Amino acid sequence: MNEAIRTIQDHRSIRQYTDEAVSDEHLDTIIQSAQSAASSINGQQVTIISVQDKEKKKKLSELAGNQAWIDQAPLFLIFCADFNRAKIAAELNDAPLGVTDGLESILVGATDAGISLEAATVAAESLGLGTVPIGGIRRKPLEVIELLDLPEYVFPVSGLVVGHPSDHSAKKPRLPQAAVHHRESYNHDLKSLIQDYDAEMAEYMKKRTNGADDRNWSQTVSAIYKTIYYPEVRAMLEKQGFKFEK
Amino acid sequence: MNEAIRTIQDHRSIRQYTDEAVSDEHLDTIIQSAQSAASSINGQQVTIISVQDKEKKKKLSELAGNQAWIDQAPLFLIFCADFNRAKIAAELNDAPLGVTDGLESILVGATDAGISLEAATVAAESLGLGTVPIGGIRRKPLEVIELLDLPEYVFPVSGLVVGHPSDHSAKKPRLPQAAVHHRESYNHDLKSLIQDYDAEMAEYMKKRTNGADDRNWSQTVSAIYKTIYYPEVRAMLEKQGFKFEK
Ligand SMILES: Cc1cc2nc3c(=O)[nH]c(=O)nc-3n(C[C@H](O)[C@H](O)[C@H](O)COP(=O)(O)O)c2cc1C
Ligand SMILES: Cc1cc2nc3c(=O)[nH]c(=O)nc-3n(C[C@H](O)[C@H](O)[C@H](O)COP(=O)(O)O)c2cc1C
Repeated sequence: MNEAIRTIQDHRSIRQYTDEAVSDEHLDTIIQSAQSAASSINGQQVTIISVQDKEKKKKLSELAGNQAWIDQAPLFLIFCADFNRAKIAAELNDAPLGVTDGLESILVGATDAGISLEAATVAAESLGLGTVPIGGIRRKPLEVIELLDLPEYVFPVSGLVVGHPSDHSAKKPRLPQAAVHHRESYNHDLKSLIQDYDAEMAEYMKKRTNGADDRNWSQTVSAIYKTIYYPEVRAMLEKQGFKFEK
Repeated sequence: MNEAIRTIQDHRSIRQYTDEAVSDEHLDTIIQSAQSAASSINGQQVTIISVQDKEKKKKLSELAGNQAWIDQAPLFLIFCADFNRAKIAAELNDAPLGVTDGLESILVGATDAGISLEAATVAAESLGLGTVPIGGIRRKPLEVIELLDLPEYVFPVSGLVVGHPSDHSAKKPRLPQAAVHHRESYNHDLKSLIQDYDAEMAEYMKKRTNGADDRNWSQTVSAIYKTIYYPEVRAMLEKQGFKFEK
């Protein structure tokens, strides 16, 4: 398998970091690789905010749910869906901005930010660094907008903790190929596959905690998806000037 | 510096393919790399449908807006935001599925699908193959759901055209670093950067068409984003059991 494939295949997210600062040469490579990725209609609907200042990064850590790894790492990247450039583009050509009144602008912005994050991940991890995305930036997103001074048509999607690792960690097992990859049409027989994966996941958790926790995949997923954990999501989009087509 | 960064740095979407079929060994590597990528709460909210049958793949091409490259390439991947596994997980633990009644489930599903599309992009491109994501899967989404037999809590995000290229094409220039990468806080002075970017994009389009087309970046973006081009987006999510918190 190629160095590119071995960077993706050997993926492990880390929460343990060193005092070692991320150099500007490393950051520029992470931003250039993220920009190099594909974007819907070459509109490049992703804005990246680099937070290195401890005080600001501490506020971001608390607003994401007091995650120790955010304040631990020297650099915290923030992937925002950006339609402000599309607004400047429309103003330059005396045209209105219609897309932001539909749910498509939300789907375009979120999908593009996921593409940019993964490119930033594969670039950073190939350099020897450790990454962990922070989807928790949508916990208190109105406070995130105020902090990062986000204008109209810009919304925070996910964060990304970039730093030098202190621990190698362990690869979390993934769902069986047959459960994720469906040939030609959708495969509805997935219950047995989820049951077999839960058995493998309970054994993984057991070996990870030294027989302290028996948490399977279905257990830990259903506990958080039991409710609407992030209520301020619609309030965040409606504040930035995004509307929907009922 | 390394093979992973090199694969991303020289990226280009391929729209001209050969009759050469994508092997099972290549497909399995692309799928395994996509699964190897990070997912919000390890929920793995991405489902991948492999379309290799010419007749089905032709229907998907015509629904995406007569995109020739879809019927030309031997494989047409389709990344779907999946909460049906989360529904099976909740049923196995006698728990309700609350997340789907909020906009967070839409943001999680779209961001995670973008990640999995990017992990497949770097894997396929490093193997020598050519790719082109299809955002056109959202043109007639209700027909896509019928075709792929997409159940409740499952929605099409973006397709991916994988095949053996017949031409190298060219790298599309990206926005100036200062316009996409903002240090500490958001930079509101982007108009001048877009204007300079339009001059460099008009020159790019002149050299690629041999002085036939003068299309700049802002003009291309203004025209499409002038309106809500995909109206069946909210009509797709709601049909698939997704609600919004008002
Ligand atoms: C969009 C997104 C959001 C995430 N948010 C968080 C988060 O708030 N906190 C955290 O510690 N990990 C977060 N993660 C990391 C996941 O928990 C992790 O990727 C998953 O458990 C898979 O494990 P692995 O990446 O270590 O192989 C997130 C991942 C993604 C892709
Ligand atoms: C989510 C997404 C959707 C896209 N949808 C389409 C599409 O419907 N048709 C198409 O030909 N290209 C589509 N593309 C490809 C873009 O036009 C292309 O990535 C962009 O012009 C940047 O150029 P490059 O990837 O060749 O460097 C899409 C890309 C992404 C990331």
